[PDB]
Amino acid sequence: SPVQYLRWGDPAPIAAVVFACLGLLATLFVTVVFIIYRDTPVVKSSSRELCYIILAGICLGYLCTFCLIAKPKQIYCYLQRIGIGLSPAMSYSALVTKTYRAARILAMSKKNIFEMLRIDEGLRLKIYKDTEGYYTIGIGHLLTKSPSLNAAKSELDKAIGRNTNGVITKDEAEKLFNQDVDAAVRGILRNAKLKPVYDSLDAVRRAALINMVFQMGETGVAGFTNSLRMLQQKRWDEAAVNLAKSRWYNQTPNRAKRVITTFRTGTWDAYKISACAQLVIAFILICIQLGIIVALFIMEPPDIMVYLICNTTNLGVVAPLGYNGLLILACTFYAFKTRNVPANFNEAKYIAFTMYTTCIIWLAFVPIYFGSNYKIITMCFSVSLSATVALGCMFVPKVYIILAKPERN
Ligand SMILES: COC(=O)N1CC[C@@H]2[C@H]1CCC[C@@]2(O)C#Cc1cccc(C)c1
Ligand SMILES: CCCCCCCC/C=C\CCCCCCCC(=O)O
Repeated sequence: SPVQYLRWGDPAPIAAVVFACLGLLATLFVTVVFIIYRDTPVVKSSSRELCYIILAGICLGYLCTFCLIAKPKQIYCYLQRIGIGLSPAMSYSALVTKTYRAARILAMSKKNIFEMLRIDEGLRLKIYKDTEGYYTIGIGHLLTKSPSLNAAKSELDKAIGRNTNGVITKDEAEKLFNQDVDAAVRGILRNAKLKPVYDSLDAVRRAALINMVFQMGETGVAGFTNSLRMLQQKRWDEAAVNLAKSRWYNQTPNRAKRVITTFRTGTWDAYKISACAQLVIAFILICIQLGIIVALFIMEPPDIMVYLICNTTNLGVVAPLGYNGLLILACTFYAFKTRNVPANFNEAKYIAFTMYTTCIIWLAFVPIYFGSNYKIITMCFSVSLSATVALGCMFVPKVYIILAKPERN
């Protein structure tokens, strides 16, 4: 009885239970909310099936302490290992597919703007110089500022990752372009006249704005004061008419006509320019962790050594800890890639933050747990902590909006 130890002077098992109980209630609350309001845009805009898997993984995470703190039976030693291993696996391996999808979608987004400026501005598959004599390649991508032709080739190989000999491909030129796009966005966000307009526009209309920036510069686009205001107020037809009078339109009519049209419709008409799969992939990554656990049940049969001490060795912990580490490492990679993506009510910002802490939690777990003389309690807190973080950062801000701010919804 957890009360006995609490009264004998040890509040560790009673605390882990309360922690686990409060966690289960919290997870139960969140899921029910997502069920009732499943049709609300804040729940509809994300993969609902994946969230259910993440919420299920966290629930088992809290249930883990009930196997770590239990009456000494044989199967509880089984439930411990199958729980501490699979519960993070259910959460992170479903979260990686979510982030990976968000990474491909973003990459495909940068693909369109690349094809846009390839048509509007052009491209060179070998090294050249700009109007100021500096070595350049691709779509106006500066390589270096030294007169050395050798210097440019060195910088190119480091950027591409191979011996290019001053020659690249379309795909490699897009890579260099992605950098210049991000740099352009950085400048726009730091420009007081361009920032409000950029924030109001959709994905397509933002590319048309960056198009203008790459032609005239920031200090040039800011000259379209009246037109920029029209775009911000979503008055497309008035913006197009106003832009068609500019010196910019009369100087480069062929290109300007396409950019203006993109502001109009918010489509790529001027330019020639899966859910079920995610569940299967998530299922596969979970079964891999299960195969590891089942194998270790065979290699090293679990046996009983309030506290339930089992005979689980290092290898019985290290292997599923390492696999979970990869799931975490992969998630962070894609989450950091999509950290600024505003889809789903700035969802990804919260996702990235969770993966930052989880890496610290995982990294801290290794020296702490393996140097500890109180392993069971340190395993209870560790699992309940990283489960709480994933619940507090990813789900709570969505529950808040859904219950406290239904108008925002
Ligand atoms: C075999 O041991 C492990 O693989 N680990 C030991 C501790 C545990 C895990 C790896 C990452 C950190 C951890 O503390 C956790 C977790 C967790 C559980 C359920 C839901 C969520 C979102 C996270
Ligand atoms: C942020 C997480 C990224 C790191 C993932 C790296 C994966 C490495 C795999 C396994 C490392 C497990 C460490 C176990 C060392 C054994 C210590 C001991 O025996 O006491």
